[PDB]
Amino acid sequence: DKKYSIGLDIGTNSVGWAVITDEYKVPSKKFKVLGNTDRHSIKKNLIGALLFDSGETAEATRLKRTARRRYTRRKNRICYLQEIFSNEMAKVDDSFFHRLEESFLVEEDKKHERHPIFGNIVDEVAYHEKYPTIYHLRKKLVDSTDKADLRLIYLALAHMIKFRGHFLIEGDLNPDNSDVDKLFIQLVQTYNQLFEENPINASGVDAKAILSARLSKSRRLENLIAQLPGEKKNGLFGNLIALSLGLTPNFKSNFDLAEDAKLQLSKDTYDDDLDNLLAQIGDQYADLFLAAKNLSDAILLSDILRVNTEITKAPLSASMIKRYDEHHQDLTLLKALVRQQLPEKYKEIFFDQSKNGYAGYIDGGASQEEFYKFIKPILEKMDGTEELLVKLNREDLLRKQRTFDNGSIPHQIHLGELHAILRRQEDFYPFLKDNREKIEKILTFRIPYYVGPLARGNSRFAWMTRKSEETITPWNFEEVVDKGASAQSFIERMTNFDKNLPNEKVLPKHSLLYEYFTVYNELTKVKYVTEGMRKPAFLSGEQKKAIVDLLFKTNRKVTVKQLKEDYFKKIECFDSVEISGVEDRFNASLGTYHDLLKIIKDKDFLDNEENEDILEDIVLTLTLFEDREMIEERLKTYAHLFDDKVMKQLKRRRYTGWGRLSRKLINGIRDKQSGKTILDFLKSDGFANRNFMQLIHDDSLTFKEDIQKAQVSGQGDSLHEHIANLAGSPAIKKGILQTVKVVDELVKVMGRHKPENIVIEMAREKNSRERMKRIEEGIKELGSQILKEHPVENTQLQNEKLYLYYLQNGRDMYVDQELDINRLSDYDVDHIVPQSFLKDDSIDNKVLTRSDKNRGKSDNVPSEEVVKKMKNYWRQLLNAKLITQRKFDNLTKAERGGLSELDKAGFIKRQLVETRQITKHVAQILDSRMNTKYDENDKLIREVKVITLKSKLVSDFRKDFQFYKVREINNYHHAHDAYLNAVVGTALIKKYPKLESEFVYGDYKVYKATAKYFFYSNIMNFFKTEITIRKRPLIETNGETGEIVWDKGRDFATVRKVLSMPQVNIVKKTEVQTGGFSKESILPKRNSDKLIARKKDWDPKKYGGFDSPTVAYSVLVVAKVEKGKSKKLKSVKELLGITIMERSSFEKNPIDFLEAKGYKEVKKDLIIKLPKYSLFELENGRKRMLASAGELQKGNELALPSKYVNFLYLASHYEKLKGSPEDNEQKQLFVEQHKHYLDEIIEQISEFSKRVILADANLDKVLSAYNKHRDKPIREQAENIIHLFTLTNLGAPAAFKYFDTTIDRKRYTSTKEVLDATLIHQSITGLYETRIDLSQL
RNA sequence: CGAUAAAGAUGAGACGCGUUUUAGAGCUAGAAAUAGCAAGUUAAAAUAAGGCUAGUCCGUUAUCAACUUGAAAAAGUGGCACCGAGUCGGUGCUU
DNA sequence: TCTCATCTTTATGCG
DNA sequence: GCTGGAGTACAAACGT
DNA sequence: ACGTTTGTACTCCAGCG
Repeated sequence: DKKYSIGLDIGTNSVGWAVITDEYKVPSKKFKVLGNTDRHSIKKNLIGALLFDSGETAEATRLKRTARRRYTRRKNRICYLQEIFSNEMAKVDDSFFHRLEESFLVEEDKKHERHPIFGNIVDEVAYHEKYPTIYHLRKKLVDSTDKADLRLIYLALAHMIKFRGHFLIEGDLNPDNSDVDKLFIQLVQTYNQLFEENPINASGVDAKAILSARLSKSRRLENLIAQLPGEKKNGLFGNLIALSLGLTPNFKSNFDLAEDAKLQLSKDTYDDDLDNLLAQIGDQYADLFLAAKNLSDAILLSDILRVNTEITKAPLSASMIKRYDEHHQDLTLLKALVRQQLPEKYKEIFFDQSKNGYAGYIDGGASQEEFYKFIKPILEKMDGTEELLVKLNREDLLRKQRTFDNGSIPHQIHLGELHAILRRQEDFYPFLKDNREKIEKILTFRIPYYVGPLARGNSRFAWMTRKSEETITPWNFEEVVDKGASAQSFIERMTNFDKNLPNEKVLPKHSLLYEYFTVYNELTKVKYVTEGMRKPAFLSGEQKKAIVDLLFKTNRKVTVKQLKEDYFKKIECFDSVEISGVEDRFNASLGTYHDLLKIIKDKDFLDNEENEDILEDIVLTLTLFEDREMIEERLKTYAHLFDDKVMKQLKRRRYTGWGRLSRKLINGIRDKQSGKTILDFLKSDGFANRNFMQLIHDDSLTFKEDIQKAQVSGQGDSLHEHIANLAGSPAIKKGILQTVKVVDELVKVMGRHKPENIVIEMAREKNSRERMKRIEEGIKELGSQILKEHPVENTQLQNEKLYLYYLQNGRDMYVDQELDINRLSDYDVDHIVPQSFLKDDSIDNKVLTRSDKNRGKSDNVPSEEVVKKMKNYWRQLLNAKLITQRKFDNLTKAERGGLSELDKAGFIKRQLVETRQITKHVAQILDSRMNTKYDENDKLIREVKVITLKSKLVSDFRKDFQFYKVREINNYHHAHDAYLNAVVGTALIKKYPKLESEFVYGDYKVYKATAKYFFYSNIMNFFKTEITIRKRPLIETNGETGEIVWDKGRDFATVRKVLSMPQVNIVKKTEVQTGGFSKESILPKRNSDKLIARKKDWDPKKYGGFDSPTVAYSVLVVAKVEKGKSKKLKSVKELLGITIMERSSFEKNPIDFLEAKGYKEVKKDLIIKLPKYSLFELENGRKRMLASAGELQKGNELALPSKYVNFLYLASHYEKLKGSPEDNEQKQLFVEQHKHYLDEIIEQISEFSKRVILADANLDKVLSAYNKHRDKPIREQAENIIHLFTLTNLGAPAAFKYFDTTIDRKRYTSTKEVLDATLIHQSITGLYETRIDLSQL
């Protein structure tokens, strides 16, 4: 019955907890120990931390699942092609598909001849000599007209089907036009034939170099416009050019039609939008857009084809043949020149596969970039190569055909080649003539993304209904799958359900019922006064209907002047009224009513009371689907109510948005007595005209009881399900769930007593590829040449200053000067908004500068002169995706107002109050689980108080008060942070019961800039004895009520004793592994038993396979094995690692699995399931953790005394120095006077290593390296000792560095010692324990 | 209040590689060892073993100390106080 | 590497 | 980058 | 006694865009 408190520190991979009393003391209790050990009771402290691995997102699993689906569908495509070809294939060569199936087999396992295509050596050699690549065969079958073998036709068609390319370009692509300059001249000719007043002159323009350039699309348009004499990118020619490159232009202002008419060629809606545009202006511009389409094809095809198209119908195959021919000729020339000029480095280039030469390029694993990097110095140190260097700098030297540039190849090229093959060979075999559309559909059947996995009720990711039960093929997909219902389910399964009625789906944001609801809701707020009335009054329902009918149906946006004039003056004959309750402009509007009035061109139809469900279905259709024909098939039902042009304008109309209020709420639920819905109470309420937010909270109305009945239904969810519903990363969700479980166990431990204080706090918590992509895109967008000035590497970007040099254009900001790369030390990183106001160390806030004083003022946002001068550079960098919109606003805030003292006071308060939403959610969960009972009038009795703090409080309490934290010593700092959070939170709510609404989650009512500035600058000043000098008393009082909120005489020793306290329950969370079976690398054949078979009948010694499996859990077994030739039963005890592949078979029957492994007469009751991170105690406190069935981890925590921790923090200069010169001078003097503490810390590390960290050679190397560097300054020695604490850390072993000397990790390949040790089962807090003595087994 | 921008989460539809085994008869001089020379660019198949519900589906996310009750979700199980502190110990009281 | 959809949260100015 | 698996070279406890 | 397996040191590798 003792009052206490709980402090929490929640992180992504660590949760800390502590129980404190009223006097800020951590209790200790005797906890009973279960098991067969001699120990029965252990004294443990109520402070500790839980450590776990970080939670992972489902993105990797989703990508793997999508890859599996794609592989299955590609195999099905090949199966469909084989099914088409099989009837004639059996007549030509019946074993052909069988030979192709068994190609991945050795000669001993093949049931047929080893030659896949022809089945004999001579024909295979002749085929490979005639067609060295498949593209030679594809070009031959497109071009030649003689009869070919059916095998060759199938091989070409299957190569096109298997590798069909992308579907990014929708429509038709014609490869017959490939000259950029010719169609650019044609476009200019058409423009001059149409426009005669201002013709475009484009003679002497290098069209091919400009339009097919390697920089960005927008910069390509800008470079064409800059060359163009007297033309504008917003002009008609500029719009046509931008449309040709594919950047979407706006044709509104060019033609003055008052609709956008945006045209994008890659979209299938372009044809209908161009039909609309032809209806707008006429058909005289159609040839102009046809020329623009042809020039767009010329741009998008000249990058990939790079070959003549007038001599063949297969430009891509001709391009690949050109690549093969150039590779052959330059290979011959390079071999000749190497043999002539450098004959010693011929074996390295052409025979050594380990090097990055041609042998490494072809046989080895070297890529194209690595081969160029190897061979370019060879060509430079040689004087007979110019064309090879020219091709190498053009990335066209010794090219392969299956490269990484094939990702930009459209499916139209492969489709055209397939169609050409089908057209050439249909007259000879009639079955391709009868099945031409079948094979073309097989190539061009992409499942719509709104129709998910074609499932039959056994999938969690499927939204798809079948019109008939039938096997879906590419040819009957349209007839079997109901596509409209599938797309409706696609949108509706991720749309929200409104909170008041959890089983009801929300309306679209642009619904007529929703806008009627909002308009009437705002109209209830309107109140009027005019002469003769003794009191303000509200508009009756007949009046409000009349106001909607005039003002909201006419205006689109009503203002109070309009309603006053027309309704009060024109109708009600009140010449002068004062209007209240609304702004000058109204917020609510009949937006979709006005859009439908514009489209339908009828007004009575939309006004009608009983047609409104039709228009709700109309706007539902316009919100759900984005594909044109889906929208078409839905308005075929309602088309006969409208005109065909009207229905087309409906077809092109869009609404993008969903509300958060359902339909049955607005007009479905009604009161028991009145029978009027909430919309009707907004329409007419007698005199009162009361509105929504109270109507869901009104005691007299039955809306509140129906809403609470709806919320109660379903009983909410479980704790895990409520946790997964939340926002944020899954790792923080794991942290919160472990926090809640820790709180529940802590409540159970104390004797089911709940504390009237819970203080929580939350941490704020690959990239390099994003960095390279961002810098490349920036230099392409703005035309920057910084990469061409000096190119750099990828691992070099990890340093902040080098990245910040390359991110900006070689300059520093606020001044127009270039700066140089070599001067690393003399340049510094600056923050745009100063560090004193806000904390933001990201690149979004940081700037690298050479002189920070040119910012105008030292502590403010950059001066308005700097804004007015650098604004053009800021705008052009914003358009180049190198700064953010937030960065733009932060730079341009000076012209927009700068920093007000209100804004500075906000940037002072923001470090103290936690406004993060996830912390509010955690506080709500803990408040709901702790405070449960209700009292009279149904109010929640807040027996447990949940306080939320930010890390600034605890960090300042550590920094000001010599409670320093060093993270590299041990994980005790997590529990220490939790304890300090508890102390600070309870002290703050004891001293200031007025800041409860700011610091406590709850329903409270307690709440200019300068007083706020001093308040939130000085909230922690009651902890320190001297202010600034002000001498506050040693014993602090709450004020207006007498309690001891802080006692500087004795509480300080209590906090220091809790921080200097050796036993802290550090628990590493025991987990069973979830993940993939093995490493994803397929390694070649070798005679090892550690290789895993890729299929059942693929022996790894003959086919290769996977190597390194992941152990799910280790299993302890006591059994007898066969030993010697006599096969004698020898008793053994062992750990066997059950992998994820083996886990299902093991849990199905452990005895059969162990008998298959070799162990005999195993005991089912003696099998102990040991997951990863299980704890074993051996002797002298040496505790080991289980990493696998062959490797152990170190689990032991070095309880280094707090004086050494403080000395290490002050000596190493953590976070540089931020304090008064007297204070840091005194700290430096203290560090100087205690240099023997280094030797004492080395003694502590050596003794703790010799007791539990059995690494003799590593410790000897550590001591030798320490003795080498005793003359170094104390700061460097302290930093290197902080590095030295990696040896004694709890967890997996890792390498660390002492100055220049490095020490590799001491690892274990044996787990034999823990088999005769005490196995410890630890609860989540670690207080409740179970010890199993494994030596008794 | 809508709005703008960015980030994150979730789900679907697609590409291009990469790896692996096989196919693409390597020649000459030697007893072999090996040396010299020729050639190299492509294709098939697999791309988590696999499973049953047999779908052009699913299989790498989240949850997970021990014991007991369990169909599971989960529920239940473990005195207190004081003096101390090198991973927790001792003393007293009581069930 | 690309296309599409939904949701939430934070930062940016109005009132 | 992390840290567990795998290979190699070799000396040392250890069982037939 | 001699084999032999085990304990130790050291190196290398990890599917991507």
